[PDB]
Amino acid sequence: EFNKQNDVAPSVDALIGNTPAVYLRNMNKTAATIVLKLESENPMASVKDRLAYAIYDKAEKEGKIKRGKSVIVEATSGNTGIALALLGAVRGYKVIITMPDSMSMERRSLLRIFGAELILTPASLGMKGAVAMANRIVSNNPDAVLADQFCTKYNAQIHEETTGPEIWRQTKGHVDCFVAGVGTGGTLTGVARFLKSVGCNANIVAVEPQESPVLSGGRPGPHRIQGIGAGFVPEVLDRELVDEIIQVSSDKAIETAQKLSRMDGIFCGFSAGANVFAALKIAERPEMAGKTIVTVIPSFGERYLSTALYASVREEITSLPVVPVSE
Amino acid sequence: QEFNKQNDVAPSVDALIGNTPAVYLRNMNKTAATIVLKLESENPMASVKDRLAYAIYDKAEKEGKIKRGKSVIVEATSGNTGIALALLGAVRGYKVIITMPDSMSMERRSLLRIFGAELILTPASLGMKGAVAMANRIVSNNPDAVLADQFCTKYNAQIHEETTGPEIWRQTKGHVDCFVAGVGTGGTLTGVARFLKSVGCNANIVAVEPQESPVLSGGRPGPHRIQGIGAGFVPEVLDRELVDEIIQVSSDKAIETAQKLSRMDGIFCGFSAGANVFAALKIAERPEMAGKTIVTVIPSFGERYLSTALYASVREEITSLPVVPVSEI
Ligand SMILES: *Cc1c(COP(=O)(O)O)cnc(C)c1O
Ligand SMILES: *Cc1c(COP(=O)(O)O)cnc(C)c1O
Ligand SMILES: [Cl-]
Repeated sequence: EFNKQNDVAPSVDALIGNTPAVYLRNMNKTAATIVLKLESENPMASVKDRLAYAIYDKAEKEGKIKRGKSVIVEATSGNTGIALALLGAVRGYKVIITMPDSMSMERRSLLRIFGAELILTPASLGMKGAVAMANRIVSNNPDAVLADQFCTKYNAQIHEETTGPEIWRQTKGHVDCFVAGVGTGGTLTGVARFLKSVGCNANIVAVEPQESPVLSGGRPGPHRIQGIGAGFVPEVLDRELVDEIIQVSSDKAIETAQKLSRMDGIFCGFSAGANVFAALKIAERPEMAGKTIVTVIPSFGERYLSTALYASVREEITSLPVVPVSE
Repeated sequence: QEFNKQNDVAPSVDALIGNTPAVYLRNMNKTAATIVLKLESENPMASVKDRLAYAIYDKAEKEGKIKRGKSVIVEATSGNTGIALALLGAVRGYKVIITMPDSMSMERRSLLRIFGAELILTPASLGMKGAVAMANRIVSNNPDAVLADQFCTKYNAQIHEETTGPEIWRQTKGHVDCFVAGVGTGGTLTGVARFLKSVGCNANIVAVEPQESPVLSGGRPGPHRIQGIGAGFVPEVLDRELVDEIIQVSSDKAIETAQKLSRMDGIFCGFSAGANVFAALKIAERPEMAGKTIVTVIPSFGERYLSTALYASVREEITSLPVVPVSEI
């Protein structure tokens, strides 16, 4: 009996989740239906808003942190720190985020606009170095807690309680396959568990980068698909629930993102491109005719505008004429 | 089963426009008034203008004034109206041409091209008067071109009287003592106002303009930093007879307010939201507004304004920053 279109929210943390879903319209010329769950429509434009919500809300409820006193600490060069910052501002906690020096001014402003404290580590050390400084500050201060996004039990829990039930209602009980990229793995896992709760046997599909195919027989590498494919198996990912793995090149991911905008009005990030690519691969399978596939759009595209994802679109806008003496 | 975003699957992105959330302003409000913020920032391309694009396309199609694949939508705009018109072009299968001056950033031109809009750069020297003239030129050359016409169109206020107004009425359960909003085209103000008079609500209707360009108060058009409002003239769309009062807000008071909205309430938004909230808070201090409900609009999400004046001060802090030394393991 909280409805965002019908009611006034008490505060912005109440606007987390209950995200829309949209049929994939033009790009789908298969006989499968594809539902896109738009996590991009969360308040700070990331699925990670659900995770920050869970950490703060569940830690508070298990007496494990308190307003004014607690200090939330994380090493994150992505959206999790934005979301932690956001909920810090709303709920009255000091937040410290640790990240490599290579991060853009846009991604550091996003933290500091919410009052978070930054502490930067040298680029060559990367994320192992940030992880390092995070643990250092956490055990030095009696008031610090590490969020612990990759190992926390709050991660899959929140998706089993929110994202799952929502998709189930939104599709009215028709989900024949659920496809999602694995970052922390909480989205895939949390949703899968919900579907097993209600006796739905939808095929569960993980999506990984080709340039880092860790959930298969493959070694960690670099890839440009921000938010998924972290170079290991997360503790949070329940592997037994996963029926199938689909690898996507960065290139097939960027193509797909760019078409999503041009063809369907769905402005999103790299991970979204991968997920939809995977969805559409699955939809072309002959046994999937008349079935429903659900995937996730995890982030809105605006954060990724000055990145490889829209490099080709930035080619075409320079290479354009001014005009001079016409009126 | 009218459309509910939380419980339904939209047929396409245009069906997700409108039905935006509302949130009470909590920490920044040191008054005895309640302040409701209508979050137009939560539209699909993150501004209020998505409602206007929807209206133009949807009403023009229904009056036979345009046809898919045939008709070409044209507008001169260096702001969010262009993004919305682009978006709906992509979704509904129309060609869009946007004219703007050459001074526009690669970020703001990407946002258009990503939807396959056509761009036409006019010279920065001539600014917007120059873009406006090109747009009219293209429209008179091409029998299938249509000017979106954001400042003059009947569609603009209509959509706010049919959607924005009714939504606010349901969300506030009929408690609206004042509606305050910045005037770009004037359609949000006017459309909501008309709706409130339709249901017999006599809320005080408040326009907000930039202090440095106080045209609705008889000052002269001037420069200001408050993207979205203060066009430098009175739009035909604006019904001034419905407006009870005008409040001016400095660019600087608009920036401070937007920065606090983030820091203090988690509401990440642009300059015009800053202005609106500031104005709402000025009204809320009035003694006669004690225990009354003031509604305003957050028109756009903040991420588009990250490399602008709005967050310049915050970008100071993050560039002059320590790394830490040889001191990890
Ligand atoms: C976190 C993240 C995901 C993956 O979701 P998990 O909860 O980690 O499975 C996908 N892409 C982006 C953009 C992310 O921010
Ligand atoms: C256009 C717009 C407004 C003004 O709304 P109107 O309905 O056009 O008066 C305010 N701020 C921003 C950012 C907008 O894009
Ligand atoms: Cl006053």
